[PDB]
Amino acid sequence: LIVPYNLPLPGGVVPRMLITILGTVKPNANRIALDFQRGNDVAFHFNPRFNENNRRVIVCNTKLDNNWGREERQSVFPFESGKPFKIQVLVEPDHFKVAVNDAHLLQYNHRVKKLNEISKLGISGDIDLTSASYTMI
Ligand SMILES: OC[C@H]1O[C@@H](S[C@@H]2O[C@H](CO)[C@H](O)[C@H](n3cc(-c4cccc(F)c4)nn3)[C@H]2O)[C@H](O)[C@@H](n2cc(-c3cccc(F)c3)nn2)[C@H]1O
Ligand SMILES: [Cl-]
Repeated sequence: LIVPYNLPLPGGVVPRMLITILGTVKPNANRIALDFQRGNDVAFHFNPRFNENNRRVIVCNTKLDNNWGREERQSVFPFESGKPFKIQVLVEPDHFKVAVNDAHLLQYNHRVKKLNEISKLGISGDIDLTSASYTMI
């Protein structure tokens, strides 16, 4: 698939929706981003950074009216340059639950509460994208 990739989420997200993204991190990758969008707002930005001041960190945030909010940072970093990955995002009633390569990684509490209006997922960054799909569990 071509990156950046936009995956429509028809009728928005709902609890029990599972989104699965398969791809490979490019060699010498700098960043990856998943952006769950509510119009111009970003309800959930998931942003692995491979070199922020020589550290590897995952930054999560929300953008409202073009302003970023308080960052939530995770030091556990399961991505590896050059290697294949699987990201699974499970929508639960009160948070997005993210697993990478079948291991739980983090939860992100819903800041944008109109879940039905979060109707696009943007996938960008330094990856080769193999598949992006959803199902109900
Ligand atoms: O919040 C999420 C956003 O972050 C800013 S960078 C942000 O800039 C701020 C200044 O305005 C702060 O410096 C902030 N910061 C650092 C620290 C800190 C704390 C401790 C140590 C340490 F070093 C650093 N605390 N706060 C930065 O994270 C990115 O541009 C933005 N973004 C990313 C992308 C994007 C576009 C395309 C692909 C892609 F993967 C991402 N498109 N917009 C998005 O990811
Ligand atoms: Cl809202």
